[PDB]
Amino acid sequence: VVDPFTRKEWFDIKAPSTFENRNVGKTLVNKSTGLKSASDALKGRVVEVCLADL
RNA sequence: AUGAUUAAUAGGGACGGUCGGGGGCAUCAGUAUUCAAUUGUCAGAGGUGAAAUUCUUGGAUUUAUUGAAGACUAACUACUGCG
Repeated sequence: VVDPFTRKEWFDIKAPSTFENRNVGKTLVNKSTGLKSASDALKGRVVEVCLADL
């Protein structure tokens, strides 16, 4: 009764300059609300990507 | 002729370069195991020849991040080694 998919943004993942393809992909985060931010729910994530893609 | 038999493909001991998973463990680890904290998601997850006992909005199972305890040291591993 909530449909939680149409309340999220999309953020573009960026790789360091040591690699050449610096666009990895996109991810979803919830909205920022009262004493609940989107950044602190985002600052811990680890992305696994093949080095052949970078 | 002044006086000691060889130097055992017997044994012991010295020496030389090695060899080995041989003999307490100090930690250095380990894509894993029930557990703990946080995160996303929505209905089942186990388990079996079929099932049931069990756990499931207190969100199970799955997913991510970070931890803490826990034979051996998987694969390498063999008609191979050491005692």
